[PDB]
Amino acid sequence: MHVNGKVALVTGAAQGIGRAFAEALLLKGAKVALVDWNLEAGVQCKAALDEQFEPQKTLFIQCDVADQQQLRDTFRKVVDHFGRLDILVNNAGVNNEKNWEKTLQINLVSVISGTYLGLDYMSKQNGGEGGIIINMSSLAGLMPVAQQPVYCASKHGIVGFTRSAALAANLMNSGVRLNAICPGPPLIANGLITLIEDDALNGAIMKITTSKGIHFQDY
Amino acid sequence: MHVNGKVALVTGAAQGIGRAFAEALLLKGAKVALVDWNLEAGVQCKAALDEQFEPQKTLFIQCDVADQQQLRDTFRKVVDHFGRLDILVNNAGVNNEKNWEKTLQINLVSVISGTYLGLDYMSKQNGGEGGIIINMSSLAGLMPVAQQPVYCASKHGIVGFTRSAALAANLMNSGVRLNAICPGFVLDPPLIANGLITLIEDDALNGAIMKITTSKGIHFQDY
Ligand SMILES: NC(=O)C1=CN([C@@H]2O[C@H](COP(=O)(O)OP(=O)(O)OC[C@H]3O[C@@H](n4cnc5c(N)ncnc54)[C@H](O)[C@@H]3O)[C@@H](O)[C@H]2O)C=CC1
Ligand SMILES: NC(=O)C1=CN([C@@H]2O[C@H](COP(=O)(O)OP(=O)(O)OC[C@H]3O[C@@H](n4cnc5c(N)ncnc54)[C@H](O)[C@@H]3O)[C@@H](O)[C@H]2O)C=CC1
Repeated sequence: MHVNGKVALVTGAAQGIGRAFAEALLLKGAKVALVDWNLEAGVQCKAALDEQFEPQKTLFIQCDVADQQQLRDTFRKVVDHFGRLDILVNNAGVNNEKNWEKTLQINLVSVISGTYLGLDYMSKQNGGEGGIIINMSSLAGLMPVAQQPVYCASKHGIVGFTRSAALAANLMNSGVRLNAICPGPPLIANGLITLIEDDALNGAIMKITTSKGIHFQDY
Repeated sequence: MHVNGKVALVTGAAQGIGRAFAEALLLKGAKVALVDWNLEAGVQCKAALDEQFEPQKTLFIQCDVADQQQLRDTFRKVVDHFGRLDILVNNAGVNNEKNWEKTLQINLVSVISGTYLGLDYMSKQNGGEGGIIINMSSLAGLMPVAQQPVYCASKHGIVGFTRSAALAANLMNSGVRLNAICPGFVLDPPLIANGLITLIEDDALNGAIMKITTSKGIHFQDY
C-alpha cells in the first residue's frame, strides 16, 4: 500500500538510526514529527531533511522519553498539529551499565508508556482507526549479553511486552498493531517500510542480520 | 556442596512458596533470616517455624525489597547476626496492572539491587567467602500472558539480568553463582522449596533456568 498522507511519530531521531527512519517515511510521502531532546542535533536534522522535502512535512518536538506527562503532551501536539496519527516508532535508548537505573527506566518503561499512548490515540474502540506501533530492540533481548546485563533485561522486557500487548489488541479488535525490531542504518530503516506495508504482520519479531538480510524469528 | 551450617536470606517468606523455602532450609540445618513486609503473616510463620526447630536458628526482619536503604540494612543486620552470608533468595513479587510502575519496581529492580548487594557481600574480591544468589521468575518470562504485559516485562528482565550477571561474576573470578528459578501455576508449593535447596546443592550450575510443568515434571530452558 501507499504510506502517503499518514502521520508518524518517531522518538529520539536527532541523530542516528532514528533520523534514518524519518528519511524513509518523509521520502514515502508521509509527514513526520521527530521527537527528541537533542535540540542542537534535532534542528540540524530537520535542516538537512528539508533540502529534499517540503518544510511542512517535518516537525520537531523536545521531550525526553521518560515522563508520562511529556510523552502524552507530545502525542497530543502531534495529533493536533497534524490532525491524526498512524505510525509510532519507539527507538530512543541509551547504552550504559553504571547508572543502570536509567538504562532500565529508558529502554523498557518509556516503550510501554508509548505503546499505551498509541493504543489510546489509535484504538478503534476509543476513537481513531488504528495504525501501527513498532518498538526497536536488539539481539540482547534474544541473546544473553554477559557484558551488559541491564541492557539484556531491558531488551527482553520489550520483546515480552510487545507480544503481550499485541495479543491484547488482537483480542480487543482495536486496529492497533504491535511489532518489535531486533537487528544485529539505511538497511534498518528499510525495515519500517517492510513491516508497515503489510497488515498481516502483527505481534511478531523481525531480525536484520548479515546472514539473511531481513527475516523473522519463529518462537 | 554442604548446606549445613550455612546462612541464607529469603525475601518475602511470610506465606506461600516463600515460606516453603525457609522451612526446607531448617530441615537441612541452614540458619535463615526471613524477610517480608506483611509482619502479620510473618510472626505467625516464625512461631510455627521455631516449634520444629531451635529458637536461635532463625530471625525475621520486616522490609520492602524495593527500598534500597532497607535492603542494605537487612543484609547488614543479617551479616551482623550470623557473621556471614552464603545464600540469597529474591522471591518478592506481585501481580498488578493498574500501578504498572510498581510491578517493575518490585519484580525487576529489587532483584537486581539484592543481587548486587549479595555479590558485594560474598565476592572473594572484597573479603567475603562465597555462596550463591537465586532469583524467582515464572513462565511469564518465557511465554506471553494475554492480560498482564508488565508482568511479562519484569519476568523477562529478571531472566536476562540473571543470565548476564552470572557470567559477569563468573569471568571476574568472584566465586559467587547467580541463578533464577521459574515455577508453574501454583502444583504443590513444596515443589518450589524442593527446588531452591537443589540450587544450593550443586556447584557446577550457574545461571540455570528451572521450569516446572505438569506434563513432564522439572526441566531447564534451552539456549
Ligand atoms: N546499539 C545498537 O547498535 C543497536 C541499537 N538499536 C536500537 O537503536 C537505538 C539507538 O541506536 P543508534 O543508532 O546506536 O543510536 P544512538 O543511541 O547513538 O542515538 C540516540 C539518540 O536518541 C536520543 N535518545 C536516546 N535515549 C533517549 C531518551 N531516553 N530520551 C530522549 N532522547 C533519547 C539521544 O539523544 C540521541 O539523539 C537503541 O536504543 C536501540 O533502540 C537496535 C539494534 C542495535
Ligand atoms: N502467584 C503465584 O501463585 C505464582 C507465583 N509465581 C512466582 O512466585 C513468586 C512468589 O509468588 P507466591 O509465593 O505464589 O506469592 P503469594 O501470593 O503467596 O505471596 C506473595 C509473597 O510475596 C511477598 N511480597 C510481595 N511483594 C513484596 C515486596 N515488594 N517486598 C517484599 N515481599 C513482597 C508477600 O509478602 C508474600 O510473601 C511470584 O512473584 C512469581 O514470581 C509463579 C507462579 C505462580
